[PDB]
Amino acid sequence: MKEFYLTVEQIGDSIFERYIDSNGRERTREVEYKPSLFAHCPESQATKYFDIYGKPCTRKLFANMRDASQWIKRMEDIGLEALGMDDFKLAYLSDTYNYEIKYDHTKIRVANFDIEVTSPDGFPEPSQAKHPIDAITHYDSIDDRFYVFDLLNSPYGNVEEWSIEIAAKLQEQGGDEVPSEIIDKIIYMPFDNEKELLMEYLNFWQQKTPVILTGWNVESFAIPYVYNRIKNIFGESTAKRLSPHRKTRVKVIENMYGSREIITLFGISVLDYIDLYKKFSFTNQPSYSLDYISEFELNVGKLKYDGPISKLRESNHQRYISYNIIAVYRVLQIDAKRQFINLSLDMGYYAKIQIQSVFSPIKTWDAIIFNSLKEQNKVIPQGRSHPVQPYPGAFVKEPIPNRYKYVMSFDLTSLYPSIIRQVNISPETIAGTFKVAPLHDYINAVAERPSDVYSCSPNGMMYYKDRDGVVPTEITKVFNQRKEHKGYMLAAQRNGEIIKEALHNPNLSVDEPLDVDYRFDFSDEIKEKIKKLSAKSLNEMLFRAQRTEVAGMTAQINRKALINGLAGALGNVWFRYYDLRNATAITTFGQMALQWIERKVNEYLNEVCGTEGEAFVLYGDTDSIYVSADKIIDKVGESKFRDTNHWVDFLDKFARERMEPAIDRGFREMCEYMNNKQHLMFMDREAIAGPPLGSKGIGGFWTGKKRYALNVWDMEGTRYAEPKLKIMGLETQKSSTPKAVQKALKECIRRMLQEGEESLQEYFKEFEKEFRQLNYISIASVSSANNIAKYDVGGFPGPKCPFHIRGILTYNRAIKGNIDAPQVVEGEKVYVLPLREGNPFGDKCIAWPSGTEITDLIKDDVLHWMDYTVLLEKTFIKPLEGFTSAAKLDYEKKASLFDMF
DNA sequence: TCGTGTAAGCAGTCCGCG
DNA sequence: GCGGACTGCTTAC
Ligand SMILES: Nc1ccn([C@H]2C[C@H](O)[C@@H](COP(=O)(O)OP(=O)(O)OP(=O)(O)O)O2)c(=O)n1
Ligand SMILES: [Ca+2]
Ligand SMILES: [Ca+2]
Ligand SMILES: [Ca+2]
Ligand SMILES: [Ca+2]
Ligand SMILES: [Ca+2]
Ligand SMILES: [Ca+2]
Repeated sequence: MKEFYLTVEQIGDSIFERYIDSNGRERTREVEYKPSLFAHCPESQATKYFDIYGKPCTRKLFANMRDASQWIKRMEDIGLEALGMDDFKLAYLSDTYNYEIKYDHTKIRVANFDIEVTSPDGFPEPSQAKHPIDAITHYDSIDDRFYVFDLLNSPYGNVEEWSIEIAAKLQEQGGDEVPSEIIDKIIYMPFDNEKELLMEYLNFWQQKTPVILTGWNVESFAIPYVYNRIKNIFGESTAKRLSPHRKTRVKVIENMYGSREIITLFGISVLDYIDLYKKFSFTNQPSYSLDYISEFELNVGKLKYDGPISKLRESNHQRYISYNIIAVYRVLQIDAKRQFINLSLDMGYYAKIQIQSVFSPIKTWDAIIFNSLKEQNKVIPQGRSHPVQPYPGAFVKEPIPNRYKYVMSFDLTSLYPSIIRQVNISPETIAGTFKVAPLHDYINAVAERPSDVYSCSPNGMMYYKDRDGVVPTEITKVFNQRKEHKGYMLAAQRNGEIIKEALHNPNLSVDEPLDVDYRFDFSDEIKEKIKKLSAKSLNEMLFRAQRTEVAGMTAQINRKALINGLAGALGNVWFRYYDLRNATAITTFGQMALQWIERKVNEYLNEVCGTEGEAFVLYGDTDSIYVSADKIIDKVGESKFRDTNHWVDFLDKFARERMEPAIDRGFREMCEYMNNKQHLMFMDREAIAGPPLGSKGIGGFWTGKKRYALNVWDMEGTRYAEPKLKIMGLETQKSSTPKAVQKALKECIRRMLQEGEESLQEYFKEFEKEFRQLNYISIASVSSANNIAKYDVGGFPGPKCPFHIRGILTYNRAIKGNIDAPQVVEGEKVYVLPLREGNPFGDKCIAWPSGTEITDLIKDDVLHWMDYTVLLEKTFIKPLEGFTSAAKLDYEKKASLFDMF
């Protein structure tokens, strides 16, 4: 097999590399890598190296990496560009793996771990590590085993061995319900003392050294705690055994309001799963506790125990250990679903970066572009300092707030990357500038043609057309990968709807789910077999189809994120190819494209309808248009349709056969006008929306920019078994909105769109009447909490104190003195509840850590003093009044003349 | 919230608005 | 009360 790296580090003048050799064995080597860098040279000097602008360069080979680094400094001192890859380990990887890396995940040691630390005096700070580590569960992907290290003797209590037999039993048998499928995979090791536990853990770590290290909050808690605890007990040298090269450093992570420390373990790639989740999941969660996320992702119940976690070991060590094991497994289960580790390996090896660098689109693209240019013996420019400057982005049309009955939407495929490719936008393809007219003049095609030679953006920039720039070439490669995976995702989605339809008529039989590839549209044969399957088999197939869809979603949306990240990186001062001319060339072209096609679509539909100046495009944002289809439906007449699916079919055909060709004609003209390299503005139908045929539903409504709701029957070729609400921006979509209020607002919207005014009024009256019964957590608001200290004046709110911060200050006074009480953590999320006038907390609201029950110290009083009236008005009535006033309907029945009977 | 970008919505504070 | 200037937070793209 072809070799591939696992990890790479620079340590002084050495590259330390862990890799899989040609025989599939893990090896480590130290290489005295001599880096090369470049300087511009005279044109008369014969060379094969050229910078991206075609200027000749001389290669400078250094005796060692420190010499190269010193030379860069002196070049700055002199005032001359020092060209080439200054991150020498990226250059090392490029030299050592000069081919497309094919990796074998089965050879990569992925470790998932979690620790427990009993602490009587509050949160055990990892930088202090003053409390014993009393449990470690460490899962190893190569062994496929859970290694459990259990401390039986501690200053906080001596306990008996954990019982695998009790662990396996149902919670209803007094067990812990450790999943049967991992029972045989547990290797349990009890310890008489913590020193023995940690010494054995390090020996184990040396034998089975993680390449990828993950878990939940491992970078911020588990790793620093273990490192510092071992340091405290044994000294620095022993703690450094966590690194295969015995090198670690404290890294200070800075943000806007403070800093925290992590431990860099040289020769390990730490991919904390909470951070993978935040980057790759495209969710914004009210809480990021593992309990909360596992419930959300896997629909598993809360890991239930009595009393505080600080007393759990002494009271129920059995459960303590089982829950530690289950915590490790839950991360594996989330990864089995989301496949973020797989994604990270894919992206990291593709770019030829340290795997942990996948968190950085700038580092990722720097490597991709460097490797690409190096293939042509081209030399990358030096990174420069730039002041942060604001620049313009997308256009968003102001919609007229209203109900909109029939709506068809259209959207440009991968807009910003498509613009980059169409226009040929790259650092080295800049050809010059032209004199810009106001954007309106290009939109309406009255401005002079920018260039008869070069490819243009309406920001004034011109680009070469003779050859593709490196940015277009590389972005195209990732776009093509993205497209493949999006294909699999949509197939799995369509396949899911086939199964949902079949579930209306399940067969009374005993059978098995079909062995199929859900990434491909079901054949006629498969569809026929599905129609004969039992509910049990169908439901298993639906689960599998949905899991396939999720895997496709992970693969495609994050490749989309990477390519859109390149467009954004052009506007980040730390990117090697930072250039606001290029960043604005993209965004300004986007503004033109949207408004150009709005005009073309309006012109086309006015022609087909025989009207003048009527606005068919009701809304657009960045690269999408929403088209009112009322007049198209009305031209055949609602009475002529057999059912909802009939008019959906009709609009689908109208969009594909009439509107899309008109749109493509419109964009081809725009391409010619801007003299672009290649026509890549591909705008296809997205949504078909409307009320159910014969209903009083309103179909859709807009309240403002980025705030709308649609009842969708077909989305990108997926014909739903049941209509799906597409709600954007409204409170149903916001993590700050209480959970039960999201639910209620969604049902209000469903009724508005599908059933009409009377249905909405019936539901509102009931919710208003019953909502006080809802669990307090379900009706609490949520907010991130920054700058708590700034607004804290002797425990009380200072000037301009935000509402949620005031709630935290109230909480802090109420728990003052109690060392065990859960503390609000700066930068994390809180639940927030309003308090009634005259409450014992002395203020109008209280806040506590999100994803948790409020401490029993104050729970009863919070419940007693909760202001239900304010809660309802603020979170429910106010947003609903917004929806209904926009939609021109009433959530309460108005008086009429009939009331007199 | 260490980690690519801008546009733009709503909650809430402070305080004007005769 | 509502609305502007401002901060804070959270979406859509
Ligand atoms: N997180 C995001 C989302 C969007 N955009 C920009 C780049 C996109 O190209 C454009 C339009 O956003 P879309 O959500 O419609 O995404 P794309 O057009 O890129 O992809 P798709 O093919 O799925 O429509 O907005 C961005 O910079 N960052
Ligand atoms: Ca725990
Ligand atoms: Ca798009
Ligand atoms: Ca599309
Ligand atoms: Ca059937
Ligand atoms: Ca879009
Ligand atoms: Ca206001």
